[PDB]
Amino acid sequence: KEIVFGTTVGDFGDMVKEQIQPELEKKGYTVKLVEFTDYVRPNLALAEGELDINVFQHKPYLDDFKKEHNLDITEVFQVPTAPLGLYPGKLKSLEEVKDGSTVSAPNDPSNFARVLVMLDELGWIKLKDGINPLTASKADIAENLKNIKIVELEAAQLPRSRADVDFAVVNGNYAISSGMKLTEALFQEPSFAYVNWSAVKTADKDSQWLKDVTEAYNSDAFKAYAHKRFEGYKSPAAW
Ligand code: MET
Repeated sequence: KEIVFGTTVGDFGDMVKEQIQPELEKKGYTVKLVEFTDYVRPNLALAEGELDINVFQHKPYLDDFKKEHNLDITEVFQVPTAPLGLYPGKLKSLEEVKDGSTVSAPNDPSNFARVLVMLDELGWIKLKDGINPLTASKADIAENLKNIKIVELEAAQLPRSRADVDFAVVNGNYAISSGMKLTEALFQEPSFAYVNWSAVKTADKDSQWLKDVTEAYNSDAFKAYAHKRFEGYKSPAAW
Protein backbone atom coordinates (compact mmCIF):
# COMPACT_ATOMS: atom_id res chain seq x y z
CA LYS A 1 0.00 0.00 0.00
CA GLU A 2 1.12 3.55 -0.79
CA ILE A 3 0.69 6.25 1.85
CA VAL A 4 0.48 9.79 0.51
CA PHE A 5 1.74 12.50 2.87
CA GLY A 6 0.97 16.19 2.52
CA THR A 7 3.09 18.70 4.48
CA THR A 8 4.23 22.31 4.44
CA VAL A 9 7.68 22.70 2.94
CA GLY A 10 10.53 22.39 5.41
CA ASP A 11 10.64 20.59 8.76
CA PHE A 12 7.44 18.55 8.60
CA GLY A 13 8.47 17.32 5.17
CA ASP A 14 11.99 16.52 6.36
CA MET A 15 10.61 14.36 9.16
CA VAL A 16 8.94 12.16 6.55
CA LYS A 17 11.90 11.88 4.17
CA GLU A 18 14.63 11.49 6.78
CA GLN A 19 12.82 9.20 9.21
CA ILE A 20 9.16 8.28 8.79
CA GLN A 21 9.45 7.12 5.19
CA PRO A 22 12.38 4.69 5.70
CA GLU A 23 10.68 3.32 8.82
CA LEU A 24 7.40 2.64 7.00
CA GLU A 25 9.18 1.14 3.99
CA LYS A 26 10.53 -1.68 6.07
CA LYS A 27 6.95 -2.65 6.84
CA GLY A 28 6.19 -2.93 3.14
CA TYR A 29 4.72 0.52 2.49
CA THR A 30 5.72 2.89 -0.27
CA VAL A 31 5.44 6.56 0.63
CA LYS A 32 4.82 9.64 -1.44
CA LEU A 33 5.35 13.16 -0.13
CA VAL A 34 3.66 16.29 -1.46
CA GLU A 35 4.84 19.61 -0.02
CA PHE A 36 2.83 22.83 0.18
CA THR A 37 4.04 26.42 0.57
CA ASP A 38 0.64 27.49 1.91
CA TYR A 39 -1.76 26.60 4.71
CA VAL A 40 -4.94 26.48 2.58
CA ARG A 41 -4.46 23.57 0.16
CA PRO A 42 -3.44 20.66 2.43
CA ASN A 43 -6.86 20.12 4.07
CA LEU A 44 -8.56 20.41 0.69
CA ALA A 45 -6.20 17.77 -0.76
CA LEU A 46 -6.77 15.51 2.21
CA ALA A 47 -10.56 15.79 1.89
CA GLU A 48 -10.47 15.25 -1.85
CA GLY A 49 -8.42 12.08 -1.62
CA GLU A 50 -5.09 13.28 -3.06
CA LEU A 51 -3.57 12.81 0.39
CA ASP A 52 -4.09 10.07 2.96
CA ILE A 53 -2.67 12.26 5.71
CA ASN A 54 -1.30 15.76 6.16
CA VAL A 55 0.99 17.27 8.82
CA PHE A 56 1.13 21.06 9.01
CA GLN A 57 -1.50 22.59 11.32
CA HIS A 58 -2.59 22.97 14.92
CA LYS A 59 -6.05 21.98 16.22
CA PRO A 60 -7.60 25.47 16.31
CA TYR A 61 -6.70 25.88 12.63
CA LEU A 62 -7.99 22.43 11.74
CA ASP A 63 -11.23 23.14 13.57
CA ASP A 64 -11.68 26.50 11.88
CA PHE A 65 -10.99 25.10 8.43
CA LYS A 66 -13.17 21.97 8.79
CA LYS A 67 -16.12 24.11 9.79
CA GLU A 68 -15.70 26.83 7.20
CA HIS A 69 -15.31 24.27 4.43
CA ASN A 70 -17.38 21.39 5.86
CA LEU A 71 -14.82 18.62 5.48
CA ASP A 72 -14.91 15.27 7.26
CA ILE A 73 -11.29 15.31 8.49
CA THR A 74 -9.86 14.84 11.98
CA GLU A 75 -6.67 15.10 14.03
CA VAL A 76 -4.85 11.88 14.95
CA PHE A 77 -1.54 12.51 16.72
CA GLN A 78 0.79 15.40 17.52
CA VAL A 79 4.30 15.99 16.17
CA PRO A 80 7.34 18.07 17.29
CA THR A 81 6.54 21.62 16.19
CA ALA A 82 8.48 24.85 15.77
CA PRO A 83 7.10 27.39 18.29
CA LEU A 84 5.54 30.74 17.41
CA GLY A 85 7.89 33.60 18.24
CA LEU A 86 8.22 37.38 18.23
CA TYR A 87 11.44 38.12 16.32
CA PRO A 88 13.57 41.27 15.91
CA GLY A 89 12.59 43.52 13.01
CA LYS A 90 13.95 47.06 12.72
CA LEU A 91 14.18 46.88 16.53
CA LYS A 92 16.46 44.39 18.26
CA SER A 93 15.18 44.19 21.85
CA LEU A 94 11.84 43.98 23.63
CA GLU A 95 13.16 46.92 25.62
CA GLU A 96 13.10 49.16 22.55
CA VAL A 97 9.32 49.03 22.03
CA LYS A 98 7.94 52.50 21.39
CA ASP A 99 4.50 53.96 21.46
CA GLY A 100 3.33 53.18 17.92
CA SER A 101 5.79 50.35 17.36
CA THR A 102 4.87 48.14 14.44
CA VAL A 103 4.38 44.40 14.82
CA SER A 104 3.71 42.10 11.87
CA ALA A 105 1.42 39.09 12.21
CA PRO A 106 -0.27 36.36 10.12
CA ASN A 107 -3.77 37.30 8.96
CA ASP A 108 -5.71 34.05 9.26
CA PRO A 109 -7.89 34.13 12.44
CA SER A 110 -6.66 31.09 14.39
CA ASN A 111 -3.04 32.24 14.09
CA PHE A 112 -3.81 35.95 14.55
CA ALA A 113 -5.48 35.20 17.91
CA ARG A 114 -2.11 33.85 19.07
CA VAL A 115 -0.40 37.14 18.27
CA LEU A 116 -2.95 39.02 20.38
CA VAL A 117 -2.46 36.66 23.34
CA MET A 118 1.32 37.11 23.07
CA LEU A 119 1.03 40.91 22.94
CA ASP A 120 -1.19 40.67 26.02
CA GLU A 121 1.42 38.60 27.86
CA LEU A 122 4.12 41.14 26.96
CA GLY A 123 1.93 43.93 28.30
CA TRP A 124 1.88 45.83 24.99
CA ILE A 125 -1.90 45.42 24.75
CA LYS A 126 -4.57 44.31 27.23
CA LEU A 127 -7.27 41.85 26.19
CA LYS A 128 -10.72 41.92 27.79
CA ASP A 129 -11.10 39.48 30.67
CA GLY A 130 -12.94 36.25 30.00
CA ILE A 131 -12.59 36.21 26.23
CA ASN A 132 -11.76 32.99 24.42
CA PRO A 133 -8.01 33.15 23.64
CA LEU A 134 -8.43 30.66 20.76
CA THR A 135 -10.59 33.18 18.89
CA ALA A 136 -9.11 36.40 20.22
CA SER A 137 -9.63 39.22 17.74
CA LYS A 138 -9.30 43.01 17.79
CA ALA A 139 -12.80 43.44 19.15
CA ASP A 140 -11.39 41.72 22.25
CA ILE A 141 -8.76 44.40 22.86
CA ALA A 142 -9.71 46.34 25.94
CA GLU A 143 -6.87 48.81 25.60
CA ASN A 144 -3.99 49.14 23.16
CA LEU A 145 -1.49 50.09 25.90
CA LYS A 146 1.42 50.85 23.62
CA ASN A 147 -0.61 51.93 20.57
CA ILE A 148 0.99 49.04 18.77
CA LYS A 149 0.34 49.03 15.04
CA ILE A 150 -0.45 45.43 14.15
CA VAL A 151 0.52 44.79 10.53
CA GLU A 152 -1.32 41.82 9.04
CA LEU A 153 0.19 39.82 6.19
CA GLU A 154 -0.29 36.36 4.64
CA ALA A 155 1.57 33.91 6.89
CA ALA A 156 4.23 33.09 4.24
CA GLN A 157 5.35 36.74 4.09
CA LEU A 158 6.15 37.17 7.80
CA PRO A 159 9.86 36.40 7.58
CA ARG A 160 10.77 39.06 5.06
CA SER A 161 8.45 41.57 6.70
CA ARG A 162 11.18 42.07 9.32
CA ALA A 163 12.76 44.70 7.08
CA ASP A 164 9.66 46.91 7.30
CA VAL A 165 8.47 46.56 10.90
CA ASP A 166 9.85 46.80 14.42
CA PHE A 167 8.95 43.22 15.34
CA ALA A 168 7.57 40.24 13.45
CA VAL A 169 5.64 37.30 14.90
CA VAL A 170 6.49 34.40 12.59
CA ASN A 171 4.96 30.92 12.38
CA GLY A 172 7.72 28.43 13.13
CA ASN A 173 7.59 26.45 9.90
CA TYR A 174 8.14 29.63 7.88
CA ALA A 175 10.81 30.96 10.24
CA ILE A 176 12.82 27.76 9.72
CA SER A 177 12.36 27.51 5.96
CA SER A 178 13.43 31.14 5.61
CA GLY A 179 16.79 30.75 7.32
CA MET A 180 15.65 31.97 10.77
CA LYS A 181 16.62 30.34 14.07
CA LEU A 182 14.35 29.69 17.04
CA THR A 183 17.00 31.25 19.34
CA GLU A 184 16.63 34.58 17.52
CA ALA A 185 13.17 34.93 19.04
CA LEU A 186 12.86 37.65 21.68
CA PHE A 187 9.78 35.89 23.01
CA GLN A 188 8.21 32.48 22.38
CA GLU A 189 4.64 31.32 22.84
CA PRO A 190 4.55 29.53 26.25
CA SER A 191 1.33 27.67 25.40
CA PHE A 192 1.20 24.07 24.17
CA ALA A 193 -2.28 24.44 22.73
CA TYR A 194 -0.81 24.87 19.24
CA VAL A 195 1.46 21.85 18.97
CA ASN A 196 0.65 20.55 15.49
CA TRP A 197 -1.39 17.45 14.69
CA SER A 198 -1.53 15.11 11.73
CA ALA A 199 -4.96 14.92 10.09
CA VAL A 200 -6.77 12.31 8.02
CA LYS A 201 -10.22 11.72 6.55
CA THR A 202 -12.51 10.53 9.34
CA ALA A 203 -13.05 7.36 7.30
CA ASP A 204 -9.42 6.25 7.74
CA LYS A 205 -9.22 6.85 11.50
CA ASP A 206 -9.02 3.13 12.17
CA SER A 207 -6.94 2.06 9.12
CA GLN A 208 -3.94 -0.25 9.51
CA TRP A 209 -1.68 2.10 7.56
CA LEU A 210 -2.55 4.95 9.94
CA LYS A 211 -1.77 2.75 12.93
CA ASP A 212 1.66 2.09 11.43
CA VAL A 213 2.24 5.76 10.75
CA THR A 214 1.28 6.93 14.25
CA GLU A 215 3.58 4.52 15.99
CA ALA A 216 6.29 5.55 13.45
CA TYR A 217 5.79 9.05 14.86
CA ASN A 218 6.02 7.83 18.46
CA SER A 219 8.73 5.20 18.64
CA ASP A 220 11.88 5.60 20.72
CA ALA A 221 13.71 5.90 17.41
CA PHE A 222 11.62 8.86 16.31
CA LYS A 223 11.97 10.54 19.69
CA ALA A 224 15.77 10.19 19.54
CA TYR A 225 15.77 11.48 15.97
CA ALA A 226 13.60 14.45 16.92
CA HIS A 227 15.61 15.33 20.00
CA LYS A 228 18.78 15.94 18.10
CA ARG A 229 17.24 17.00 14.79
CA PHE A 230 14.62 19.46 15.98
CA GLU A 231 16.06 20.97 19.14
CA GLY A 232 13.90 23.70 20.62
CA TYR A 233 10.69 22.25 19.18
CA LYS A 234 7.60 21.76 21.29
CA SER A 235 6.97 18.05 21.92
CA PRO A 236 3.66 16.12 21.66
CA ALA A 237 1.87 16.19 25.02
CA ALA A 238 1.58 12.40 24.79
CA TRP A 239 5.36 12.13 25.14
C1 MET B 1 -1.75 26.03 9.69
S1 MET B 1 -1.80 26.50 11.42
C2 MET B 1 -0.10 27.00 11.70
C3 MET B 1 0.86 25.83 11.73
C4 MET B 1 2.31 26.24 12.02
N1 MET B 1 3.23 25.11 11.72
C5 MET B 1 2.43 26.65 13.49
O1 MET B 1 2.49 25.75 14.35
O2 MET B 1 2.49 27.88 13.75
